[PDB]
Amino acid sequence: MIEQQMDRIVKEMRRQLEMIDKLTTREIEQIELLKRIHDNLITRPV
Amino acid sequence: MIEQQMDRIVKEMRRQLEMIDKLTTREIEQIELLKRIHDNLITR
Amino acid sequence: MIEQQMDRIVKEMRRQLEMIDKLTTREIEQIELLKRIHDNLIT
Amino acid sequence: MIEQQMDRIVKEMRRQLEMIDKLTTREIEQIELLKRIHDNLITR
Amino acid sequence: MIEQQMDRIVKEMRRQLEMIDKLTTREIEQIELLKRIHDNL
Repeated sequence: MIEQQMDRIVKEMRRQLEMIDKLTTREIEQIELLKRIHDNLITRPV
Repeated sequence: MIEQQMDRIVKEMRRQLEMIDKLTTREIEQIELLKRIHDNLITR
Repeated sequence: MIEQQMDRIVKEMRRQLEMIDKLTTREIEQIELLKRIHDNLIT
Repeated sequence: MIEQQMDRIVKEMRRQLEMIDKLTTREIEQIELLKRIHDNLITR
Repeated sequence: MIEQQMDRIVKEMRRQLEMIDKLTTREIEQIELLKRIHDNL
């Protein structure tokens, strides 16, 4: 059929996409962390 | 058939690239935080 | 309209790719401030 | 053969994933280096 | 240009394989600019 190779690749791009997805969750976590670090430098003026 | 399959590809190419606009948004959030932290460093 | 459906793919592989550029364009800004942030090693 | 070029696409695609994997591995290392640093400043 | 639109496509997969590859060399600069900050405690 050659849709034989079309189906393997779909599946692929959705993997690529779900990794990106999860990678994004690691980008946002880094914010909650950068924010809690930009704030600790404020309370502790030293 | 083959044509039908290529669209899924197109939608997956848009739902992917779509995902990246979103990610580049976080990247910009971090950079502003970084700068906010650096200025709060010049002082102490 | 199949060879033509690819003409959109090429349009978008190039669109996406031009967006993965900005994400990279930004990655460097972060890596820059971190350099300035580093320096106040003794201050 | 055109069916054959496709194997170049699937391959090059797995060359993407095999990497987007390496990259996400780059990203977590940052989260752990930040969760740890925070906890450093947390004790002053 | 089916078979010819084939390579133009495979091409962008190698040039896009470069963007991610580099975008990665930068991500590594961040992490060692961060460990070069964590241990700094």
